[PDB]
Amino acid sequence: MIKVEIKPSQAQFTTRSGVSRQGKPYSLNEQLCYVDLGNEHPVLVKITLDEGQPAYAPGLYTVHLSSFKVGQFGSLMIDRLRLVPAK
Amino acid sequence: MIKVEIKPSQAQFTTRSGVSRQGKPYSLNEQLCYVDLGNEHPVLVKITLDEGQPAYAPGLYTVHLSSFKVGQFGSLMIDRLRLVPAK
Repeated sequence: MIKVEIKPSQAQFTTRSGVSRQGKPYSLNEQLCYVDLGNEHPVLVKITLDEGQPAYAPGLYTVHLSSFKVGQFGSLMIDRLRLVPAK
Repeated sequence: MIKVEIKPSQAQFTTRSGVSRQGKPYSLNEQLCYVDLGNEHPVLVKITLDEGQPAYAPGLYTVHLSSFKVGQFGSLMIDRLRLVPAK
């Protein structure tokens, strides 16, 4: 399980000039999180916040492969890891 | 959990000219697997086989973030998903 802890100062997203894929500049809500990812310590990594979605509240987390996909290279590849609280 | 089923015809790796990262051609053992990844159906994806490691035997599987890492872009990123049997 790709655990992670959204610090208390990382419970709110912010609107920053985002870019889908070099097509157009989108102002989406971005957030942060701390994924140990097996690194023993928490790693403050960024995260996307759906429009209207509540920033990853303060709590434990576990990435979600719902964002992972199979590329034509025959190898899984995250397209936008969907973070979720750890149960 | 990134589930997956290593078909019965995908329980053995093969030695194919591999390339670490554009540095040198390595002949490692590669294998295959079927990760539904939430796609309802199984997706035959490729996989690497450590030298001396037994190809992903025939059984259920779940990728492993032990291969995932945090890039300097502030976003998790698989470096070489370590597949494992699903328990």
